[PDB]
Amino acid sequence: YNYDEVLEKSILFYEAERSGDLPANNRIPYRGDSALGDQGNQGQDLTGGWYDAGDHVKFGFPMAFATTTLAWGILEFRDGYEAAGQYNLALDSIRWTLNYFLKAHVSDNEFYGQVGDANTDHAYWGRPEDMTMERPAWSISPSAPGSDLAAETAAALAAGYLVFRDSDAAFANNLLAHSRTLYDFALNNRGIYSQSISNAAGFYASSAYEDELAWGAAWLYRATEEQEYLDRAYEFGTTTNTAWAYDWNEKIVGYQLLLTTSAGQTDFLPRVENFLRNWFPGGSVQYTPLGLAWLAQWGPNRYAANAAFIALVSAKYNILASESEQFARSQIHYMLGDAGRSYVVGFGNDPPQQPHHRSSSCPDQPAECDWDEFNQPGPNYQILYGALVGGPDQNDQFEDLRSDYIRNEVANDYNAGFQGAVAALRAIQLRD
Ligand SMILES: [Ca+2]
Ligand SMILES: [Mg+2]
Ligand code: NA
Repeated sequence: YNYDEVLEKSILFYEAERSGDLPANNRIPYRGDSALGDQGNQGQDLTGGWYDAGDHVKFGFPMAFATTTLAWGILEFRDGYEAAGQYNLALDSIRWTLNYFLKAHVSDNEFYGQVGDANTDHAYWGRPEDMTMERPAWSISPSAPGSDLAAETAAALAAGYLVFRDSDAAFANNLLAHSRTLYDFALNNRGIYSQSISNAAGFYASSAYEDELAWGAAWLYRATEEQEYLDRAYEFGTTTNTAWAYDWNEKIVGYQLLLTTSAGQTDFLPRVENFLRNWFPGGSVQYTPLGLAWLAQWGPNRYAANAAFIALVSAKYNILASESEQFARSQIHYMLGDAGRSYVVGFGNDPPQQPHHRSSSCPDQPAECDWDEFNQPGPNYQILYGALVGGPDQNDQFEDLRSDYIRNEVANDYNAGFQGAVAALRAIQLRD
């Protein structure tokens, strides 16, 4: 497989998800300015960010986690991005959301975590450029805590500091300053963000915030090397529990691996190895007949690509390296087409033609776009290059229907581990 092309197109997927005032060098011809009125309750500019999935909600929690995971991959697999000619583009990709998080952090202890009412937004089918419904904005604050959202955003900002400090120190230092402030806010104003922003509970409900507190502390320790953050990571982290998955809700194996590798903390390595072995063949995750590690019906490709990412970071630091690389490659290659068709839109053999995605479902301007474009039986008019779809059922079956909001879903977090894993595989081609 051409990993250079996969990385190029994955980054184009994120570019097709951009909200706001698009740059002059916009590479997605069917996308234009949209949601230029997104703003806080005192008129604070909230334009930008990524639309989460095939909708037009800006969901802060997965948006931040996708950014942390993308930044981690850029840090560890820079050589793969560079060999692919995609490193500057990858930095530009996450600069978009990092700038959004800076806007959303309107004061020390207030952070906007959602723009768009998901119920109103999902009732609409059409271009984001054509939206006319009200787009409410909700924040977390001392009266409305969200330790999970605040600490995940602090993690993304600290990871972003590390990514950018060697090319744009003014930007990087601003990210780190806000990381510190948001993490203090997360620690000192405790609660679940999707209880405080109740519109989020139907879509990205957080089950617990302690793992985010450990994760944000681990990233801030990598960024600052200040002992107080390593202490926070041990305080809220576990050495005794193994993660079920790595995803936008569960940070456990993420911070365990980060602390093992970047911080040299041996106490967490047994749980990293438990996670890896659970996902490897012979472990505790069922494999489809054709070889996809299949955790659940909701975004199996996302779960498997996330585990592949964790495995490839592990391999880089000589943690079960040979088995990790072989497992990770098997999962990414399933998604690139090993089972007979690609699960990456616009890539490879017989890629999915009907991603559950509004803007790519619309014909070129000035044609009409409404629920007719949801229902129509043919391919989406625009090719959503790079999007990893949710994936097949447990028997490798996939109908490629836009109405299949489970299997044909696309999302920011679906591509986040995937993209870093592809960059890791490209880097291994350099090593070998
Ligand atoms: Ca959590
Ligand atoms: Mg077109
Ligand atoms: Na403009």
